[PDB]
Amino acid sequence: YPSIKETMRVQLSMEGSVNYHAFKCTGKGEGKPYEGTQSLNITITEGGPLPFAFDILSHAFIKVFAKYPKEIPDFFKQSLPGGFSWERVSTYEDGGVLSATQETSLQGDCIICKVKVLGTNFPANGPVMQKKTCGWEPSTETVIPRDGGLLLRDTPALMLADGGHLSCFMETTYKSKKEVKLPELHFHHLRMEKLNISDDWKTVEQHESVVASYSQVPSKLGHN
Amino acid sequence: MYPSIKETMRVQLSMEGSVNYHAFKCTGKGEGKPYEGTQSLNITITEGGPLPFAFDILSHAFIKVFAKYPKEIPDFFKQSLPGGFSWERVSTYEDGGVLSATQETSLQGDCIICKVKVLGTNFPANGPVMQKKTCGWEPSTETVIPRDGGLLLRDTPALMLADGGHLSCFMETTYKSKKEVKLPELHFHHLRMEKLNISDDWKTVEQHESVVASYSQVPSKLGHN
Amino acid sequence: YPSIKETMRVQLSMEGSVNYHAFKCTGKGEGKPYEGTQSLNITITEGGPLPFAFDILSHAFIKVFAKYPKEIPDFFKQSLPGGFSWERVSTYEDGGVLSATQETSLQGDCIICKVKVLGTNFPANGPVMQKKTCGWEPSTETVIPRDGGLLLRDTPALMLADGGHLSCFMETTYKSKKEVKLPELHFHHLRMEKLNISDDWKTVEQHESVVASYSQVPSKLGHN
Amino acid sequence: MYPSIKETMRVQLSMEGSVNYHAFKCTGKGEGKPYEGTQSLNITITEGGPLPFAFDILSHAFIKVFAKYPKEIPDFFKQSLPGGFSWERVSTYEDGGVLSATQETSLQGDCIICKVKVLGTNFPANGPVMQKKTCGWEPSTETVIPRDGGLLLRDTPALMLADGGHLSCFMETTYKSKKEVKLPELHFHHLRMEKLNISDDWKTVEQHESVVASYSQVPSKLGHN
Repeated sequence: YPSIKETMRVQLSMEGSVNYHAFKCTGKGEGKPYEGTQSLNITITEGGPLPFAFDILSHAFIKVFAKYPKEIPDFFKQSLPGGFSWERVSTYEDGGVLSATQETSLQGDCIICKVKVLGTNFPANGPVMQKKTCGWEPSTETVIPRDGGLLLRDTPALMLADGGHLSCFMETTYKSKKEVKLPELHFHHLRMEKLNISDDWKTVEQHESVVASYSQVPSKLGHN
Repeated sequence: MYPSIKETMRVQLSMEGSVNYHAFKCTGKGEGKPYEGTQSLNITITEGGPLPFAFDILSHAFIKVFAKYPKEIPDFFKQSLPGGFSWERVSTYEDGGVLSATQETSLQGDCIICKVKVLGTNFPANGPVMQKKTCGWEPSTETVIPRDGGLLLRDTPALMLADGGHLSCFMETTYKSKKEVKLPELHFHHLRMEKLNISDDWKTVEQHESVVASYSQVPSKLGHN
Repeated sequence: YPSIKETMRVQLSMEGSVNYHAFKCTGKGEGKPYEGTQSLNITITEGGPLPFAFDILSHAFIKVFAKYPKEIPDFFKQSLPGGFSWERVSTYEDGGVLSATQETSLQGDCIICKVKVLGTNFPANGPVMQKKTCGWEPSTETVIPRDGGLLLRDTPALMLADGGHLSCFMETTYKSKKEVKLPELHFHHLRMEKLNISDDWKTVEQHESVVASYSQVPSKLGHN
Repeated sequence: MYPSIKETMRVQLSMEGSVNYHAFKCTGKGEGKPYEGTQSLNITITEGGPLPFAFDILSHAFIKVFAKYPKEIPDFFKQSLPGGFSWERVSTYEDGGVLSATQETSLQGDCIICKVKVLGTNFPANGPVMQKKTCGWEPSTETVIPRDGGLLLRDTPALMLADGGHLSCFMETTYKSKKEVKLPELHFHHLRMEKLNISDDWKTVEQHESVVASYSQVPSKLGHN
């Protein structure tokens, strides 16, 4: 795809608040867009050590890094040169709601990301606010074409310190500055993991691998 | 090995309920391959005449015994079949509709008997469901989560519309076995449920389904499944 | 309104299931439709001891009994002779969902109610399934006119044994068999209370008072 | 009858945020009678030109200090003003849209200062909010619930539409006080919030609100409030 090299650089900035607590973050990283892998070194610049689980911000911290087959239009690689944006509502089973908005642009080999986050109504004595989470499980997101843009839906499961799971629903919208050849309905298979965390809980390395594809299960109706 | 579950198993199903003020009954006669993960069901609407709502909203309610499971992942449904198990579900549509369901699964001979109860409300009067503007479900992936000696299954299936778009719903399904069973770790079901035939008289519909259970095939840096 | 006396009788039948548990209930009672008051003696006829709190069934156990002012059309009293029906989704903050459908008809002075209920996804160790509820608080429901029928919305709070509250969102639809005159948007002010429970826990007396009204806070735009 | 709360108070407000990709900023100057439960706010959109979405979805975010409280019900908001308090809200619209908000309230002299932050997403691009076909909010009743040292307020307000119908949303708002405050028992807020004057350029909006707090009007047979 035009102006997308085998290895790309990432610059990220994030600001916002969760349950009365304001914070700011920055990200330095790289990855292989065609191989579908990426890494991000995240420093928390404002708001000290977070009083809530860092995990609830992980989804917000670039679908450019996604392995796409020849047969399926890659919305994200097409949209990058002209720029694109995404917005998300993440609704947790115990009451928490995390809203996010993001702008993505390209300057040379640098993918610059600007994120705004707003979270409210997280149970004060729940796993998120008490920092009793242990990273997300792998998941698969449904990519739905909707009027010029995309709508992505997922039900990711967050691992808990007690050995259980906290689930949330995700609804993500995508809008491109330029007009792009839309894909048919398909899936993203994700695995997002925290590799390293600094002692003071300020610096955290996050990795992600993404494979895009149609369903693996055969059709009786000749459908994808 | 599962002694009572053969290569081919037969299905006897009964459904009763109502959607948007309209009561109905359905019966199902089917067969499947539990280890291949394939099944077929011949559905006849016995009461409530021709349905005033899209049949597609009943399809998920019409048996996870027919799922291809790998050796390394415990099969809850095959383990639970002899003793009997039940499932319950809330399906929440993006435009207001909510469909509730409860089901009991038991085994008599090689016949898997299913008793389903359905209750749907608040579907918009001029929406695609109540105007029958739906064109079957897309394939989907369901997340299988162990909880409290049972299972919690979560999905975001997409329903194809006559206009060429999609109507999405959220599904949350609970599972309870009568006997204590060995619970699997978190994993996935990859599904494709298709109507092979819809009779012209609105009385009969053949429905097929293939299911594959698996962990994520995307590599882990933490050595996680 | 025709065929509606000062005092009317009630006959009710309920069937359904909550969290895998099938049950049946019957109701015998009376009330004053214009005074907006009613009493119902509920006997649990099938399903032995209920494993869930009886409180979650209380809303499903007759809007005919509502004190209506002259300036607001009474949908329920208009619809009663010809018959009307209602359907409801009650979504609890901790995951439980109770679905209901009901038919209302008149035979003489006897209001006949046929209810079916389907409840799922209630947390196994939550206050509902552990029966740690203590009746509902009073509430106020918003009556919204919508295409020949009604949509009613409420956010009722259920009192808990611990002293806190468990809240749910209610969305109730109404359809009349004969076309009636729809009101403008207004409110119901409700108080539904259990007055008595039998020693064998099979019989419970439930009382309800309802007052319909526009908002009592003054308008600057001359709006109701 | 409350410390630091005069019969008339002034309001200084700042708002910044975004709805459906569109960023904006707003300032507000106003006044009201706290004990009478009435207030007015003169709002100017300083950044983001004329909003491409309905102004109505911001109205709730634009001060519960202005609420008529009876003697027997503890006034959380008047108690919490001198030390300062904060609130946060999720507003979920029936057609998909979600508006998240956070706010900080403090007092300097007779000036109630408000810092608001808004984030709205997933509103239907062709829905009444994004196409600006709303006609102000109906009056409503909010449920005040005491919950762990603070408050939980729940509401289902109805937004009037241009076609003559309604668009409803669910409101869940939390309140946290800086200082420890005497909590009330469960009760209700009866609100009416109206736009009085709007400029032709859609930059300046005058908003008025009246609030009456009370227990339920309906008699009890159990002797409860």
